[PDB]
Amino acid sequence: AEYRNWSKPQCNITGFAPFSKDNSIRLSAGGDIWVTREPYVSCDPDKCYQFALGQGTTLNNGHSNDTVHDRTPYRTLLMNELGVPFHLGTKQVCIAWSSSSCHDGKAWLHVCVTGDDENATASFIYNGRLVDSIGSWSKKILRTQESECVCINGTCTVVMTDGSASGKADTKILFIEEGKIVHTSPLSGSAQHVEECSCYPRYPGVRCVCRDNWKGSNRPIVDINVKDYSIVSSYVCSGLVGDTPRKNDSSSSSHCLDPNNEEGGHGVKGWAFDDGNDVWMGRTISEKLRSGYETFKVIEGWSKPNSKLQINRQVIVDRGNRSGYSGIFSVEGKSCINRCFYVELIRGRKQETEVLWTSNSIVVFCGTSGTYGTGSWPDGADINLMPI
Amino acid sequence: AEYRNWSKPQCNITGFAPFSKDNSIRLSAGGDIWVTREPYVSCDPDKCYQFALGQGTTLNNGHSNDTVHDRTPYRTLLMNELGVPFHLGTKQVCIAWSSSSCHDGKAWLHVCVTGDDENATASFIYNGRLVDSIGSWSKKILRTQESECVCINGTCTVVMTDGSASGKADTKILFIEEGKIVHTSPLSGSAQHVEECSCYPRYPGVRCVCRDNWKGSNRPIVDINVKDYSIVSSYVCSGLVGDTPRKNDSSSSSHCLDPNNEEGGHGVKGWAFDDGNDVWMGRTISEKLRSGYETFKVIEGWSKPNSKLQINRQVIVDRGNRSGYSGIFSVEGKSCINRCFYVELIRGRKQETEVLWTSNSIVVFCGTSGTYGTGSWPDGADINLMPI
Amino acid sequence: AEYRNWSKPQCNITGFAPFSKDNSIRLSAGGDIWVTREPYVSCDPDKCYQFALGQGTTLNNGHSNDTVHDRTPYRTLLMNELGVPFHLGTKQVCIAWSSSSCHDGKAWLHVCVTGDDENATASFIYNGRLVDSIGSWSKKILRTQESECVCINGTCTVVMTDGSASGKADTKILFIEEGKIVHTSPLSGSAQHVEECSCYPRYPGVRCVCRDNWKGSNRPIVDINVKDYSIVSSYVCSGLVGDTPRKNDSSSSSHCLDPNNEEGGHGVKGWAFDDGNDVWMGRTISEKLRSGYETFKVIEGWSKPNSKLQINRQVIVDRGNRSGYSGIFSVEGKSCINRCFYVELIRGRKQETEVLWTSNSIVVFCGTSGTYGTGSWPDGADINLMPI
Amino acid sequence: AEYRNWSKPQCNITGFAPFSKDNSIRLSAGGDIWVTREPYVSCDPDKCYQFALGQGTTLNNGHSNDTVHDRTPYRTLLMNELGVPFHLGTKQVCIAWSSSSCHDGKAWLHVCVTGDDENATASFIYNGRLVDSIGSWSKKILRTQESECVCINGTCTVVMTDGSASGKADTKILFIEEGKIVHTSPLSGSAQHVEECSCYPRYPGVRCVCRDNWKGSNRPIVDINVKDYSIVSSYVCSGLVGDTPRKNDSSSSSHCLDPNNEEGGHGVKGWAFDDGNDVWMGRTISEKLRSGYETFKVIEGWSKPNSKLQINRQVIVDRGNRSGYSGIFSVEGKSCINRCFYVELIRGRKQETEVLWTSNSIVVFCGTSGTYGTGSWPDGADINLMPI
Ligand SMILES: *[C@@H]1O[C@H](CO)[C@@H](O[C@@H]2O[C@H](CO)[C@@H](O[C@@H]3O[C@H](CO[C@H]4O[C@H](CO)[C@@H](O)[C@H](O[C@H]5O[C@H](CO)[C@@H](O)[C@H](O)[C@@H]5O)[C@@H]4O)[C@@H](O)[C@H](O[C@H]4O[C@H](CO)[C@@H](O)[C@H](O)[C@@H]4O[C@H]4O[C@H](CO)[C@@H](O)[C@H](O)[C@@H]4O)[C@@H]3O)[C@H](O)[C@H]2NC(C)=O)[C@H](O)[C@H]1NC(C)=O
Ligand SMILES: *[C@@H]1O[C@H](CO)[C@@H](O[C@@H]2O[C@H](CO)[C@@H](O[C@@H]3O[C@H](CO[C@H]4O[C@H](CO)[C@@H](O)[C@H](O[C@H]5O[C@H](CO)[C@@H](O)[C@H](O)[C@@H]5O)[C@@H]4O)[C@@H](O)[C@H](O[C@H]4O[C@H](CO)[C@@H](O)[C@H](O)[C@@H]4O[C@H]4O[C@H](CO)[C@@H](O)[C@H](O)[C@@H]4O)[C@@H]3O)[C@H](O)[C@H]2NC(C)=O)[C@H](O)[C@H]1NC(C)=O
Ligand SMILES: *[C@@H]1O[C@H](CO)[C@@H](O[C@@H]2O[C@H](CO)[C@@H](O[C@@H]3O[C@H](CO[C@H]4O[C@H](CO)[C@@H](O)[C@H](O[C@H]5O[C@H](CO)[C@@H](O)[C@H](O)[C@@H]5O)[C@@H]4O)[C@@H](O)[C@H](O[C@H]4O[C@H](CO)[C@@H](O)[C@H](O)[C@@H]4O[C@H]4O[C@H](CO)[C@@H](O)[C@H](O)[C@@H]4O)[C@@H]3O)[C@H](O)[C@H]2NC(C)=O)[C@H](O)[C@H]1NC(C)=O
Ligand SMILES: *[C@@H]1O[C@H](CO)[C@@H](O[C@@H]2O[C@H](CO)[C@@H](O[C@@H]3O[C@H](CO[C@H]4O[C@H](CO)[C@@H](O)[C@H](O[C@H]5O[C@H](CO)[C@@H](O)[C@H](O)[C@@H]5O)[C@@H]4O)[C@@H](O)[C@H](O[C@H]4O[C@H](CO)[C@@H](O)[C@H](O)[C@@H]4O[C@H]4O[C@H](CO)[C@@H](O)[C@H](O)[C@@H]4O)[C@@H]3O)[C@H](O)[C@H]2NC(C)=O)[C@H](O)[C@H]1NC(C)=O
Ligand SMILES: *[C@@H]1O[C@H](CO)[C@@H](O[C@@H]2O[C@H](CO)[C@@H](O)[C@H](O)[C@@H]2O)[C@H](O)[C@H]1NC(C)=O
Ligand SMILES: *[C@@H]1O[C@H](CO)[C@@H](O[C@@H]2O[C@H](CO)[C@@H](O)[C@H](O)[C@@H]2O)[C@H](O)[C@H]1NC(C)=O
Ligand SMILES: *[C@@H]1O[C@H](CO)[C@@H](O[C@@H]2O[C@H](CO)[C@@H](O)[C@H](O)[C@@H]2O)[C@H](O)[C@H]1NC(C)=O
Ligand SMILES: *[C@@H]1O[C@H](CO)[C@@H](O[C@@H]2O[C@H](CO)[C@@H](O)[C@H](O)[C@@H]2O)[C@H](O)[C@H]1NC(C)=O
Ligand SMILES: [Ca+2]
Ligand SMILES: [Ca+2]
Ligand SMILES: [Ca+2]
Ligand SMILES: [Ca+2]
Repeated sequence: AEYRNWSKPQCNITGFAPFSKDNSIRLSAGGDIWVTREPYVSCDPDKCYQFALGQGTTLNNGHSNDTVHDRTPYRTLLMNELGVPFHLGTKQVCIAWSSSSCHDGKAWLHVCVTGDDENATASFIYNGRLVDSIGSWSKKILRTQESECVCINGTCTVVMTDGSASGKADTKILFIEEGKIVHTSPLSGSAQHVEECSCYPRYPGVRCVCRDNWKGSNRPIVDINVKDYSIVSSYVCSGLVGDTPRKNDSSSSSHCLDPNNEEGGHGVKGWAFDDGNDVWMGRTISEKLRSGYETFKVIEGWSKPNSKLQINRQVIVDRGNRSGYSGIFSVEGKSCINRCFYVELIRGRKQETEVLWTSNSIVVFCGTSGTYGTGSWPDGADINLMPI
Repeated sequence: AEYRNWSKPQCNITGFAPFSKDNSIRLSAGGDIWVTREPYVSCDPDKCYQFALGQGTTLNNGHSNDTVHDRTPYRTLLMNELGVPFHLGTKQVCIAWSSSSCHDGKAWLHVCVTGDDENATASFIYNGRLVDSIGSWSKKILRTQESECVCINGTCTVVMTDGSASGKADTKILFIEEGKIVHTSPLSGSAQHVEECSCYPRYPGVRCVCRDNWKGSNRPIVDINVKDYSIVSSYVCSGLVGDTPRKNDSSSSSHCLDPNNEEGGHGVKGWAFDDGNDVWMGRTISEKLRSGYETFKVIEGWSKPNSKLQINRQVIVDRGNRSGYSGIFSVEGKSCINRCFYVELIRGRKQETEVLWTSNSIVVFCGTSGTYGTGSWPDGADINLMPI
Repeated sequence: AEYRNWSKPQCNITGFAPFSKDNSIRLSAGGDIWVTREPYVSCDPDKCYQFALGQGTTLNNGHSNDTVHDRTPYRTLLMNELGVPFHLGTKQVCIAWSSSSCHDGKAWLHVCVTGDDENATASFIYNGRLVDSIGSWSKKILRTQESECVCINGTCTVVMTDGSASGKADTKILFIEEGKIVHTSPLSGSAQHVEECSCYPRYPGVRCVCRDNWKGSNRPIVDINVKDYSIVSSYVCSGLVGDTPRKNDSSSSSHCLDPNNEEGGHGVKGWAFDDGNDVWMGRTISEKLRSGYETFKVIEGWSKPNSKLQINRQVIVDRGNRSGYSGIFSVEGKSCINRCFYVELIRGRKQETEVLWTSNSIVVFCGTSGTYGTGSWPDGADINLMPI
Repeated sequence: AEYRNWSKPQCNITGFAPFSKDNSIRLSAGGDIWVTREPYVSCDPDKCYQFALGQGTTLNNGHSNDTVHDRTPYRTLLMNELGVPFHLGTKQVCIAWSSSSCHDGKAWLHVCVTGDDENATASFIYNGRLVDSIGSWSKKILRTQESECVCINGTCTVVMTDGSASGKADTKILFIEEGKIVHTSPLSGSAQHVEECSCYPRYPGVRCVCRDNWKGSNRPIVDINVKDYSIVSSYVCSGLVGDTPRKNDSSSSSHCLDPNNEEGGHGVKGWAFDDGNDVWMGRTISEKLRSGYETFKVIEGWSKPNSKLQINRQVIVDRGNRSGYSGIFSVEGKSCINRCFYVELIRGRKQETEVLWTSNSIVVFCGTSGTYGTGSWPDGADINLMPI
């Protein structure tokens, strides 16, 4: 095995094609299936895996009551091959209420954060063993991407935040070689608040599109140089903005440099990626709620401030159905690197009160250079058929 | 690993011997087992796998109600080693309400169709990654074989249809190398309607026996040249015809060129293969319903129009028990290529109303050059012991 | 990989030590576990597997009612690593109501008999594919060992019977190379009725100890030459006889040549093996019922007619608990070939009427050259805690 | 593969970071999960496995009643990858009510003790086969570590005891090469009673920290030379003592040579390891009960009699929650050998009478040279939501 360098060009993208769906909530009504949230996908050089943060319980289980909360000592990172729902044979890779994972071409890295909110521990596990750890630097919920990290030539990078979710916080970018932290760089640039970054290789470095939970409904961008550890940051130029909540399409804006101060408080994890001067992006269809999911290309939406010229829209989840977090992962083909994304389909409390639990399923799409049609691929469980 | 060429001769066939059975409906009454339909079998160079289209639910689950329908956004292609019933650890390989899979000697190809009836997407997944996609060309339920595709020297071929199920439709043959579509040829020849082809390697090309849903109770044949992409087609010569519904044995006929216009509307997926001038074929024992299953050789039934001289009959499922789709797969031996087949054993609605679900189990037989006896290997579940 | 030749000497044996137990009936009261009977063990060069004939159902399942019967079209051969109980992820290797399996050093052979009692089919599956088949030669329940076959230099041998279970029958020894039957020899010698042979490599050939269901409570021996296909047979010399039913120890006898005509009708599968002039053997502790299980060495019990001088007794299952079939398997060590055995622990009907099903668990011991103590390792389920 | 020698230095330790948690009791309320006790962890050169002694039953099962007892013929050693809870697909490696396992770099050794209390058998299984056995030498519950053994250059060592749990007993150290016992040495030195040793490689030999069940609340140390088979022993010097029960911190003492005679009767399995003149150790937070779990370093606590100067305390399980046995395992990194530990989190009877069963989950931490925060990671099941 050799280290990945991701040195091939990005594949041509005309949109996205269906790749995977796990139906886990429908299965949970007739099977012992983990309660999860914050899923993601990452692939080793041969095959893809799904990940999520368990809640230390199956769904048809009294312990699924009041699983809406994000952080408990029972959450662990689950990992199975993609399309295998999280069943009782699934491996719990580490103790985690926040995580990121990625394969460097030779082995898996996992970054797993657990413990007290004011004094958490992040463990760094590589090739099946603990190699490093850090404690919280700001004593305010050390936390990370909830999607794949990215490794180039054996140096893996991951973005972490510690501090307020509604004010200035302290974000840092770690550089990790065979599980050992070799450098830590502070965030720099124009991004004012960065959470839950969705990162991808853009040789020779790494590019991330994140969540501003404070003043922006436009998404931050963080670029990472893995050779000299420098960082720059700004916001996606597109005037069709990617966060939820957000204003309507006519009222929304971005001009690349600053948070837009438009319904900027709160947010949802999401993604975007550049294609020349254009941007491909996903977002919820609702502007207020995590309902529906659409993708499209904004023409000149990477380079031109406030462009709203979209094309190539696809509905992934219709507006009548629940969505959730979403994130990017990248897959090496014969001659190019493709971009794919997952959508978390959240079910249960607080929004659906017929049940006491909160969980999710996933759906997953990959870039295509071919053609495609239309559809909608929601979670599909009937809340009234579920165990309470 | 090397590409398969399937260049060995067909094995000698004196009939068929038992190979596998999964008992999945009996197990579903005391276990969490997927609801399926449209199963098939395909082998990599070492071992065989069973496949089927899940319904996004287990059987003992409220979501198994009204699983008679063919297309939903929750159907996914399931894949396990042959003889492992579809349990909660089974991988959902792709999103699909129509599919075909095959191994080229180096990796698996999956062709997976999902989305809206009038604007579906087919994804082409090879070696664990999405490589290509197409949209519907006729806006009328793009669909494929529901059994294994066939690859020679790294070029895999698969037959797809789009258009009416009871009128002229548009069938195309795709040629796919490492997941990338390199050519598409239209159907040509005397076959007038082609669905759900059962294809096999017949070096140097591929031969298929299919379902005419419009005017024939005789089965179409499609031959595919993988070098120059040419296509020819006609109908199985045997006057003992392979579709259901069909007329009785004295009234039925075929003369090789045209659909017989004998109870030709509707049909069932099935198979046949040539053995010199003779044909080996399966069919339901009932002429009207998907009940029982028999195989036999028709002497000169490949070459002589309307031959009805059978020999070497075997009952696979007695006339009192349900059958379903059936299809061929091929397995390389030391010196010859063998032909095998599966039978889908459908249980539940609409025919059996004691339950609300529709599902299936499988039984599987392989060609033999040896000897054998008699038996009957039906699904075996007692409908009155099942969850509703 | 190379073919096994089993050319090392037999290990020194001072008795037997515990090796495995699956607890499957206790687990069946809180888990979805197959209903089985006729288990056995066989090892590839690295690790051991347990096998059994399923009944097409789990235990907590309405289909477990009236699973006392030996032959149905739903029975399949199950195979898992040894110590993994038969759960819903277990592979059903073939359709079988009688079977034998063995690994030749390169791949697995399975011999699987199914179909009608008067016209069964045996399939021969090697390296994952069907290679050969035969039909019944006497039209009276073609059947085989229910324990491992044995392969030397790529030639595997298996003993099969067809004909009366209470009169002269037709036994044959098949010689199978990479799944293909290359020769069939009739039984020859002084054994008058041979069923369910427990065979082991005794380089340069194979030795079997079997069940006489007609006139002997002493067990037949069949010796097989794999080079020239010749066969000889007789009966274990020990006057402590191995079958059940049998007379008491003072009344029982054997003089090596003939069935003893002592409670000879009926029987149970079992085993013995030679150690110089001595014999190591197992048997039920009860003389009438399949209750308890003991092993011991009879001094000069291989060579001296009617020797009853035992030593080195061990209780494996106390007399108060149920046993069942038992059989031998052999395991290659660094410098010697060891002998091991399993015991089927049968629970349920007809003897235990609190439940409607019949099933079993297993316990497994291996020869030792070391020391050991005493114990009893019965099934352990409480019949009153079981699903009906 | 090569034999492990463990010749690298011990890693620098600043404390411990979270590594794994299985949540098995919470899962048992909605899933078929084994009833266990006496767990441990051991790693092959690539990945870690969890082990425990099953009780021959799942938890939601009538057979889980009265599983408080330590020894039955149904207990077997379970083994899965670390973080996979013990589910129905888990392999039962051997019959055992006491065990130890370890990987020599090429294959696994298991030491498995079962049978009658007064005449037990220990089986020695290596690379999947039984290689050796011994019987009890003192006829009083032959027993072993309940945590990993240690192998250097192909010689594995394991500590065993036979005799009184409250008086002088006979402890022996066995040296085992590819499963064969090559030497047995008696305990020698100042340790007066030794049970349940937690051993680790300390090149060129092995060091163990154990449980004195008779007169010490300070833990014994046993050092083993694997070249010449010599043994020495004494007690951990730290005046902060590691057993439970124990006196309070001001009253407790140790002076390295003798059991302290301070609440010395009874005990719990636990661990400690040297770091220069300092000692890292775990213990329950309660002095009387198996409640809470803490680690810390005692400065000069390896070399200076009765040192009580602690630093670097961490709570692993808060004082309000149950703990249990604990033990060490060692993991090879790129340049150093790390020390890790597990804690058994016992639930059920006798202490918790709402249920009839006794079982456990695990939590696992590894040494770090980095930084970390605070937390508490208890079992987390609600006893009132459990099956009885
Ligand atoms: C079968 O499946 C296929 C594949 O999924 C579907 O095709 C997709 O259809 C969607 C929806 O129409 C297309 O996305 C939309 O693209 C619009 C921009 O393209 C049009 O305008 C440009 C500029 O004039 C033209 O160049 C284009 O022409 C070319 O493409 C068409 C096919 O679309 C060919 O027919 C032509 O020959 C040309 O080659 C197009 O005419 C874009 O405006 C649109 O976004 C608006 O609409 C969506 C709802 O659809 C809103 O959510 C969104 O907010 C936008 O609305 C704002 O903007 C409009 C316009 O200014 C205002 O009117 C609104 O008020 C609001 O301000 C969306 O992105 C997609 O490109 C196309 N894919 C491909 C590969 O062709 C088939 O439709 C489907 N068939 C069925 C029956 O299911
Ligand atoms: C144990 O298992 C074995 C293996 O499964 C069974 O053997 C199989 O038996 C079936 C059923 O008999 C055989 O298939 C049938 O083959 C018929 C053609 O062969 C006969 O005719 C030709 C031409 O005269 C002869 O050459 C043959 O002779 C040779 O073979 C036999 C053994 O069969 C030997 O004994 C001889 O020495 C020769 O070597 C045969 O005599 C074929 O007609 C038949 O199909 C009709 O019948 C089936 C029902 O069985 C109908 O479904 C079907 O529609 C056909 O009926 C139409 O045609 C007939 C005849 O014209 C009309 O009368 C009807 O009205 C209707 O128009 C079927 O294909 C099979 O070949 C054979 N397998 C082998 C390898 O031998 C054993 O029977 C079984 N024993 C038991 C007790 O279970
Ligand atoms: C801890 O575990 C160990 C290991 O499992 C147990 O040791 C085993 O114990 C059994 C039962 O005693 C032994 O098997 C029996 O062997 C009897 C033959 O050996 C004795 O006689 C010969 C000939 O005189 C002597 O050479 C032997 O002496 C040597 O061995 C002993 C140890 O046993 C040493 O102490 C000596 O120093 C010598 O080295 C023995 O004295 C054999 O007769 C016996 O079979 C009869 O009894 C069983 C019930 O146990 C019946 O089921 C069976 O039918 C036989 O009974 C018939 O025969 C007798 C005698 O003629 C008649 O009296 C009866 O009426 C009837 O006709 C059995 O095979 C086994 O060898 C031994 N294993 C080893 C390795 O030592 C320990 O006992 C156990 N301790 C506890 C407390 O649990
Ligand atoms: C976020 O997480 C981190 C990491 O887990 C937490 O930091 C850990 O905190 C614990 C608890 O304080 C530390 O362990 C304790 O260490 C005590 C010894 O160190 C102090 O004394 C020595 C000698 O004077 C000084 O050198 C030290 O100074 C250095 O370290 C501190 C940080 O701790 C820096 O701030 C300094 O600049 C220096 O670099 C320390 O001052 C040790 O006494 C203590 O053990 C007593 O207390 C525990 C309860 O905490 C009792 O269970 C135990 O029995 C001991 O109590 C006996 O002894 C004391 C003192 O004699 C008596 O008063 C008692 O009555 C009784 O006799 C414990 O081992 C740990 O070292 C530290 N880890 C690291 C890496 O820093 C943060 O606190 C946490 N923050 C939050 C808010 O959650
Ligand atoms: C769902 O989980 C809730 C949060 O844990 C449980 O509420 C707790 O209940 C106890 C008892 O009233 C309180 O002491 C504690 O303050 C907390 O609110 C709740 O009981 C549990 N069950 C249901 C059905 O809601
Ligand atoms: C089985 O599934 C049916 C098809 O989904 C359910 O019918 C639906 O029921 C709702 C309520 O009456 C309708 O609004 C909808 O039109 C559709 O017919 C059916 O309820 C469900 N259950 C049963 C027991 O049949
Ligand atoms: C257990 O299985 C029996 C054997 O299949 C069932 O008996 C059958 O029952 C039907 C109905 O009376 C008969 O027509 C048939 O002859 C056969 O005896 C039996 O019902 C089933 N259940 C129980 C509880 O015994
Ligand atoms: C839990 O398991 C106990 C120990 O096995 C059972 O007690 C046994 O019960 C039988 C019947 O009274 C006695 O003969 C035997 O002496 C022993 O005490 C107990 O019944 C079982 N169930 C419960 C609910 O405790
Ligand atoms: Ca925001
Ligand atoms: Ca038709
Ligand atoms: Ca007999
Ligand atoms: Ca003590």
